[PDB]
Amino acid sequence: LADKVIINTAAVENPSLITQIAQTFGSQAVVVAIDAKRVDGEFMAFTYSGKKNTGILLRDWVVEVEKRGAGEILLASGYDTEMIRFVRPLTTLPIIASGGAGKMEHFLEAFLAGADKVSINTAAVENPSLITQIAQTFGSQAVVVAIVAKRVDGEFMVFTYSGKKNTGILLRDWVVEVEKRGAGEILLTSIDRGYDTEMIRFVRPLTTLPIIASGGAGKMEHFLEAF
Repeated sequence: LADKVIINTAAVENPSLITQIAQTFGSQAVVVAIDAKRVDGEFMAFTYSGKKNTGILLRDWVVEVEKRGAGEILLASGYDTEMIRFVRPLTTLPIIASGGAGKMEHFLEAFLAGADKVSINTAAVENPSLITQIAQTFGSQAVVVAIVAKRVDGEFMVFTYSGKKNTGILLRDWVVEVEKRGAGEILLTSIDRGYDTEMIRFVRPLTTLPIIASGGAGKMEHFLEAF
């Protein structure tokens, strides 16, 4: 099923959650998403979609999650290259820079700063060639494509712009498409009411790429339906 899961808030309110997944499915199955923003000169970790200050330094949290056994880090703030440069020597784990960029000149800055992968979505659908550009420039493994899907008229449809726009593109075709383009991994998110396991079971046979399940589970109970 899913090869990896991402987590954020649930990891902050219980760091032992990271250890539990990692001891159960391997460290490589744990992706910790970290939202950060400068507060009083230093980078602080933020939870709940960046609305609540954790009171934890980005420096401390990055180090904490690795010792907890995290596999890689999804970092977010044309890229906050200063923050990426800050995080880079603090950990040896793979760093995925959360996108928003839609040009190669911005992608180059992320990898230059220290990122191992980038995560694209909306930019990928309107410009599928971007995937091939990053994959030929930095390798297939450096390209992570985030897909936000939802049930529409009995078919899984792809949604963009933070899940607000219906692209009219089928999830089946887009998954097949992105791997043709040269994507390395897929980050799957459902806008449908935990874990949409039906969607994951749908996407799974359609690709041999690693699938990263986006959730909101707070317990080991729900994190297992993903795998």
